[PDB]
Amino acid sequence: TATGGELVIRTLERASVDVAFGINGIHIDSIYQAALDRSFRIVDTRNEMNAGHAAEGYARAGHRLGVALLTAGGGFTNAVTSIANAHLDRTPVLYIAASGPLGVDETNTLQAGIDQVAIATPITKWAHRVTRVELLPRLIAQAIRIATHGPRGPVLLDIPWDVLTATVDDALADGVEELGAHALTAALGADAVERILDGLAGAERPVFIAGSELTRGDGGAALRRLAEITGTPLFSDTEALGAIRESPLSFGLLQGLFGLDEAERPDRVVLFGLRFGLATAHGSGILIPRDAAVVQIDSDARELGRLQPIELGAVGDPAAAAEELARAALTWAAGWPDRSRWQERLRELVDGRFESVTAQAVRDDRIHPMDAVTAIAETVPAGSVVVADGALTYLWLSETISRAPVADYLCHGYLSSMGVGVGTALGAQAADVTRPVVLVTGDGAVGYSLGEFDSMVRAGLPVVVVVLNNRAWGATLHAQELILGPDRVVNNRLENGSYSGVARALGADSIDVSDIADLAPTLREALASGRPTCIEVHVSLAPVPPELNVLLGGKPF
Amino acid sequence: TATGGELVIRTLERASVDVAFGINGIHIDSIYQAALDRSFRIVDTRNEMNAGHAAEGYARAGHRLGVALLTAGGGFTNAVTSIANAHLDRTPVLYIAASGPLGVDETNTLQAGIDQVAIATPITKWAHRVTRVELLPRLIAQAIRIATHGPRGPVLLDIPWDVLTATVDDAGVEELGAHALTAALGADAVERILDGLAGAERPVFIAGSELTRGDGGAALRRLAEITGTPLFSDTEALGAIRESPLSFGLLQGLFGLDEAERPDRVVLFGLRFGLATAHGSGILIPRDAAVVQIDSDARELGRLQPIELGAVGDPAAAAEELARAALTWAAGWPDRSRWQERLRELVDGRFESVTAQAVRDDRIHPMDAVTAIAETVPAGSVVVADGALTYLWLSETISRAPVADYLCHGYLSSMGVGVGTALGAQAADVTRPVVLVTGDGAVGYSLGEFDSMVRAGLPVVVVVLNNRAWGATLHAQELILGPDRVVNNRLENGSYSGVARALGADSIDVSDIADLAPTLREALASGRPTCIEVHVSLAPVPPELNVLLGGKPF
Amino acid sequence: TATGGELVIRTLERASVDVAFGINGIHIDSIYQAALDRSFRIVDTRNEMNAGHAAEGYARAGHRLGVALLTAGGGFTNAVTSIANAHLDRTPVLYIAASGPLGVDETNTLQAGIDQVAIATPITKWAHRVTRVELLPRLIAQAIRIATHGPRGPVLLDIPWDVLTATVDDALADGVEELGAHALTAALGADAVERILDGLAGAERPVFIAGSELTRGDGGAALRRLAEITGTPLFSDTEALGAIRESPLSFGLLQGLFGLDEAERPDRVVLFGLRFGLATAHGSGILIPRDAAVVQIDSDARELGRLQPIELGAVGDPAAAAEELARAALTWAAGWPDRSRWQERLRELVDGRFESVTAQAVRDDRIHPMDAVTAIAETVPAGSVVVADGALTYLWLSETISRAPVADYLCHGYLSSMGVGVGTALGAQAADVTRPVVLVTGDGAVGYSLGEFDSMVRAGLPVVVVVLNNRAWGATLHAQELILGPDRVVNNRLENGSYSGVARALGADSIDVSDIADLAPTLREALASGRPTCIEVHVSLAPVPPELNVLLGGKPF
Ligand SMILES: Cc1ncc(C[n+]2csc(CCOP(=O)(O)OP(=O)(O)O)c2C)c(N)n1
Ligand SMILES: Cc1ncc(C[n+]2csc(CCOP(=O)(O)OP(=O)(O)O)c2C)c(N)n1
Ligand SMILES: Cc1ncc(C[n+]2csc(CCOP(=O)(O)OP(=O)(O)O)c2C)c(N)n1
Ligand SMILES: [Mg+2]
Ligand SMILES: [Mg+2]
Ligand SMILES: [Mg+2]
Repeated sequence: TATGGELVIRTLERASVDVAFGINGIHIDSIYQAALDRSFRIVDTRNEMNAGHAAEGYARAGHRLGVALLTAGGGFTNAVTSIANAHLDRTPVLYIAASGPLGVDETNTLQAGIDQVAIATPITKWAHRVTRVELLPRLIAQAIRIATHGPRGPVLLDIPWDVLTATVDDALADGVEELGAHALTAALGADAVERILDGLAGAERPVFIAGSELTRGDGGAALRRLAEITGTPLFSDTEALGAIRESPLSFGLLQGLFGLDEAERPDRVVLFGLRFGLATAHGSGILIPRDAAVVQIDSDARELGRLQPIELGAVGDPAAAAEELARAALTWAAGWPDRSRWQERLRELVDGRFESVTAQAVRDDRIHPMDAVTAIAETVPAGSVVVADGALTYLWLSETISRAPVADYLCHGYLSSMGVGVGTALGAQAADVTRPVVLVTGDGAVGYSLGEFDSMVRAGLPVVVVVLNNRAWGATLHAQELILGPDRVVNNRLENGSYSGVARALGADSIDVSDIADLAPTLREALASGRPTCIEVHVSLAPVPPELNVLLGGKPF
Repeated sequence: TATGGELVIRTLERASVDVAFGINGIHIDSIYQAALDRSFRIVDTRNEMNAGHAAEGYARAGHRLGVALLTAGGGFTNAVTSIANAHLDRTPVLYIAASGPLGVDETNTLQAGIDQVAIATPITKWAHRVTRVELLPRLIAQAIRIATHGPRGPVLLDIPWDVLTATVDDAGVEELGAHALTAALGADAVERILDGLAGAERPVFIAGSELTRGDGGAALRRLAEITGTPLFSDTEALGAIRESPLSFGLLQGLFGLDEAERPDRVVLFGLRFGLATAHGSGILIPRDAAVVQIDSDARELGRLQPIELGAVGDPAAAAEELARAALTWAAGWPDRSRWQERLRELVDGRFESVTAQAVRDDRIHPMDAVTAIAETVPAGSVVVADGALTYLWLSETISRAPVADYLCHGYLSSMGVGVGTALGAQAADVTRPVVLVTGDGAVGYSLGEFDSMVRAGLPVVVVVLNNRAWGATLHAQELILGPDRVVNNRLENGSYSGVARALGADSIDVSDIADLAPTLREALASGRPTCIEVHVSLAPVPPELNVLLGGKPF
Repeated sequence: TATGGELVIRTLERASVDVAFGINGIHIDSIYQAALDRSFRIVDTRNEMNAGHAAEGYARAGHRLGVALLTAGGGFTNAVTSIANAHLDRTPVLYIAASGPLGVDETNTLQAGIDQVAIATPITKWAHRVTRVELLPRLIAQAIRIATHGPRGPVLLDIPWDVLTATVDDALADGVEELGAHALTAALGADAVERILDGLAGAERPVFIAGSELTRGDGGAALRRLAEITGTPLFSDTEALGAIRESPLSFGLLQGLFGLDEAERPDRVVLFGLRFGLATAHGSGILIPRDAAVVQIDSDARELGRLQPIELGAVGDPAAAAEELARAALTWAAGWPDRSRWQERLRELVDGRFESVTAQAVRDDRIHPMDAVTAIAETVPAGSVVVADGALTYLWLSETISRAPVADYLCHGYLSSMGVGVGTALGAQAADVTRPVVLVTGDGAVGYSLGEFDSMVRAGLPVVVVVLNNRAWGATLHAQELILGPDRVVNNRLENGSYSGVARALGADSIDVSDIADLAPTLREALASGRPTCIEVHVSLAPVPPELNVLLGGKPF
């Protein structure tokens, strides 16, 4: 005999997921009971929203599938933001949601009567209800197959309460369904590889830019090797920063491409799983020039040439493309030109921007955000996972995070939902309890999930939560003040409360840092503690980060 | 010329809503700028989830329309729980959600690419996106008309960013819900219902949420007093019936009558067969009884039990028509005092028996805490209930409290809705007292709203009964599966009083039942947001927890 | 200045679509007005249902994108069956549907108040509403990109009337958006190709089976070559029959694999864009053995191992795989084993089945269906397009269609929606007016769209509609009689009406065939006429096609 919950855990075991995140409820308890016997670990949270965000962070940091367990009704609805965030971010998460019993369907009963699949459908690759317990292993396998393959994304499986508690015979409990984990991925053809490498060799000022989809299929090694073989500068968005960071050819976030002169602009750009959008300054061309020869490799043809003309488009796996290109570039008969002058100009461009912003900083009595984020970047150990939340907070960190020796940098996606950081950091920590996890967040955002400090305490997850407190919803205040004037700032000031105070009351290490000098030592000690820590950093609200201009009007200086 | 933000505030003003709840964002700012110029009040929160819940409580306590302002993307999605809660609870809330700019539609831009209307459609009476700025007054009025008329429910209007910032010429007035006539009982129907009532041996009235919407209870109390019929209700309807001497409190009190004493006629005023009625089991409303059901949705008539007569009309208007005719009823009304005395003996006997059977340990008994709270709340105050075991225990004492409105869990039963609900309920009337009775697990959802209350001057008294666990879920595991099977339900960490203090609120801990009532009294007199952490015992099983699990409450 | 209708016609021109199908209305009329000026051809039909099916058939026979134009309200809703059909069949059709004006939204006006995007969403790859006329070129290009790349499928674009009638600058018309026509497709990697060929050479009894996604790409030449190099028997489902037919290694429909002995069953199977489903007898193994080594190439990982365990899975374009595999197979160092004995046994099985089923025919007064479809198969010209409708009709045609020299055989997909044939052939005919198009349909199915005889006459589309008239809803009648008994036959008999009479009244050539000897001569003359023709063949109801037993559960024999 096997219950439906047993069937769920067994399939999750076969998929090699060690942790799931949820809040217990009677509808979903059969999964928890199975996890107790099979000694599968479920980390409970204080909001189901952060249970989903934890699965996201677990997936993003672990380079694995993430699983969230949601009970019926409000258990599901509280997770919708995480589903939406994973949807836009191309993140592989499986959401398991209990539902009302089918046998008493339409009885106005507890936590029932909500079409959870319909709510989830617009923001999932697949949302389906499992109506029979025997279907459970096969349908979860299909869900995982969909979620884990490009473009990655969330899947919702709704399992009614009486389907979860129903039983099947041990024979069906043991048959093996296809998880696609060893399925061969869309690679670049021989003819395509020669065309791409040919144009690259012919370029005067070529650049590679990587995106999330390159990371989700361990394309980092291949892309770095290809960049190093060809000597092409490597850029990326936040989701791929860890994939490119190790390469000497790495130049960090692609926002650094701004500022080149008219002749200096890149003539050829090869995109590895990056979409035209917020990260590229849309099709404006300030980062990726419209007159440049753009080579786009993405798993969804809807992205090819979306906002900008592209010279060549490939509908394939960006990770496999890098490997195929790296292999052929090694034995490339013509050899590769010396791009040292091009590389040096970009290094002067990127390093100049860091230097100029630091020089231009105007200091008041409170800590300058540029000084704070420089402190954090210079202190985080090699191989660290850094999570970024808050708006002005993450915009400032974007100037220094490229210098940090990070395994993964988890920042805001297209949804740009403030508050996702704490839950995300929690799940990233559950990926490796040994590895350091630092969350840099704003004072407004951290308020979304204050109770999650208790979850980290009870689960033993030593995230260091660095709160840059400007005493406001910062960027929203800036938008009002800069665009409409200082008379128009309204409903954005947060001049109350101690976040270190809240975290301490919830059992975590808590410290305040009003002095820039005390930041780096305090962070160093926080990492050594092996304890959940909140560092409240009192910073100035006034400084406008360079990237803040881009989003309102570009032209950042 | 007026911006779309101005048009929203203009219609909200004509709709007679003075407070809105949201978190500001760049997409929705046109509304905030209009509110600043118009001196319209927007209360900011720490989570858009509680911005939505504030609108529900503002609506539920205020007997008015509630309005939530949600910015694009995560702003909207964070409120989905509130929409779903209002959906099942039949609560009139207008959710206004910004969206991406239409001019840069499908550009992978900020907070965009989400079909907010499709996401909201299954849990709203109406979900629609406004594509042109000129349509705003007419479409908002349509939304309000839908939201405010029976059965009440949430409506979502999605307004793209470039629609909000667009302008129109100043040149009319659109029809909102108010002054519409509602479905009353016909003259023939009134006589048939009243005729059967006079003939009844043991008649009972039960009121539901839809009676409260529309000020039904004044009429319902009179009719119960005129006919001498015992008056019952669910939690949303408790305040409507509470004042009547014919009131017997929450309808769970009907359990326990013997087979002959069992009620013979039941008239439902806007209450649905469901969790509140123990579905069609008959333990509260007997299946053998002649049931007369008055609801606005024919899908509700006889859903789980046979009904003798069903009317699709407005329950508030039904009470008025019936009360008028009962006053001049030629035959007169029989003396039900023996039946009422039996019911009073039943209800009060239960309160006393539960108090007697209490097993006390070193920590505060949950029955003692809610008895203290009920006897301490001022008259006409709003009491909000969250947590599972917490609200289930409160169900035994809340009827005796002199409460204006009792805001408890609906069918969604989503733990965490309490704080936002209480915050918005307080914004309805800042002077009148609001007490939230919540569990330790539930209050963790919205801990940061203590900061919102401080900045907004909303003096909610948050009473946290702390059992150091997600209580009812632990009980379900322990009672059904055994004590070895309890897993993922224990919360033996943290000080919620400590958390509130760090956010600027009044904070106190209560370890002895003797100090509870005095402490609550100061908190109410303080005029400050207050958190009272009451350390209570986890073990005692509230009687209603068995009904949720399996019939038989004792 | 350009109207929105001009923009839509201009993009369709760039996508190289010469024909679109619709029914005129005031809402969508600007597209018709722009097409009149630009000499873009719109074929009107008698039902929007067949306007959609015409776009499907045009796309399937034409190996191109199909476009259907629907006016607001009922115009859109009448096409829903066609959208669902393309959805399950993986057919690339772009549906452009007008809607009510945004300026009079929610005014209870004509043909308005219907959420056409919401209705289409469950049955489309993308369903979207165009709110501003400026977005028109970019959104259509995105729509086309989604529709044309694997897995192909339908896309719905909703354009409000007042957006269509709105105007934009000429410069906006000049800019070119990406139609993905030269985007490169997911190919097999060098490592991947080596693994597959290695297993193929080692196989004792390998088979290739092709599916719809091989034909949407140009994989037939590469697949036939690969089959010829390696000597591997080639099979397919109906949508790929035309892709394999030319090869001497082709053995026709994959249903012909049934009946081999346990030792004889294939040990290795390579699937090229075919899904486990109705075409494969699900995961039953009667066609594709469950213990066989299966290599599956599909565009969606949700299909990999859906109903059967697979040895190897590739998420790529099946057409590109055939090309990569064919190139390496040619120069395969080991060479290829002599599969002569395996080929002879398969030919013995396939040809033996044809002779046996014909031999087993018991004839009554009316024409036997096996003789009728044998005549049709033996008479249709080379390079002909055959469309199949009706139930028992298409099941019988399955026994002979493999022998017909057809360029494309358009038969029922998973939807199995009776009535699609007439519209499909109409659009299939519009692809190439010179090429012959023969539709073999049942009496019930042809009743769905009798008025399209008027469309074929007026448009000059000379479809030959052969109606196999059993005077009943055949397969449903058989299901009642076979499972429940002859007394339980109810609501399935159609003993009335002359379909030849109807076609004649609508201006088509009409002939009745009561004697099998006249069938082939009549078809030859009808094909030579160059006029729309209806041939009503009075056929026997009694004979049960072998495949009907499989559709019901049991074996073919
Ligand atoms: C869920 C959600 N609500 C509202 C917004 C709008 N918004 C963008 S930035 C910002 C301010 C964030 O303040 P804080 O977390 O203190 O960070 P800071 O900008 O001050 O560094 C807000 C409210 C959003 N992005 N997401
Ligand atoms: C949103 C949501 N998540 C989870 C549940 C499942 N659930 C029912 S009761 C309960 C425990 C509530 O704990 P607390 O608020 O401390 O109240 P107590 O039962 O301890 O009195 C939980 C998690 C739910 N009903 N709603
Ligand atoms: C749209 C649709 N409606 C109904 C059916 C059910 N159905 C399956 S076969 C069949 C009979 C078809 O009769 P006819 O077209 O005369 O072909 P025959 O089986 O007689 O050869 C019917 C009604 C269907 N498959 N599709
Ligand atoms: Mg801040
Ligand atoms: Mg509790
Ligand atoms: Mg027939």
